[PDB]
Amino acid sequence: AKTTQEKFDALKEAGVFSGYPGTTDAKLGQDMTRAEFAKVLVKLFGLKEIHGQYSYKDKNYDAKNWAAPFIEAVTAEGLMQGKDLTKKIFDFNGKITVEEASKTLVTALKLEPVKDAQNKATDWAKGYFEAAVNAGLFSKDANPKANATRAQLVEAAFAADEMSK
Ligand SMILES: CO[C@@H]1O[C@@H]2CO[C@](C)(C(=O)O)O[C@H]2[C@H](O)[C@@H]1NC(C)=O
Repeated sequence: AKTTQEKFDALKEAGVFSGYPGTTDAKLGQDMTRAEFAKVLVKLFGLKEIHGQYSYKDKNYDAKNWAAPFIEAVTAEGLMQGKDLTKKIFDFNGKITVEEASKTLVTALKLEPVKDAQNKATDWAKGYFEAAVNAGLFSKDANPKANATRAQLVEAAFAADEMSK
């Protein structure tokens, strides 16, 4: 039975998570941008990086943005679609929330969102969050609307990896 730190060490060794510049501290209580999380998903699920394609209109989303290949992969894969379809905003600097992460992993794992789910999640996410809870990706007392901590993301990613095996 591994601690959150040991799960992190393992995922980092596997190249799925990385740390912070200048320090080996894993900063498990810190948050994560949607950009960095896209990359996590790409490494976690072995997705192919997509260069030279730009499907969003966010400021500074272009060839100079290191995250675009990962964001494009998770979008082609159907894991993430962004926050606004008519304006094509992904919001890559905003932080990944528990309910957002829940959707991505539930989808990757082909678990079915719970229609009729009763919980504190935003409307669009209720079923994804319930499915993620039921599958043990996040604790039931996690706050679906909060920014996910890196600890929570390490636990969720580690559990998801084990379910793909
Ligand atoms: C605010 O709208 C939500 O935005 C969420 C952003 O996070 C993810 C995981 C994403 O697809 O990128 O999920 C999004 C939700 O589907 C939802 N987006 C829309 C367009 O309805």
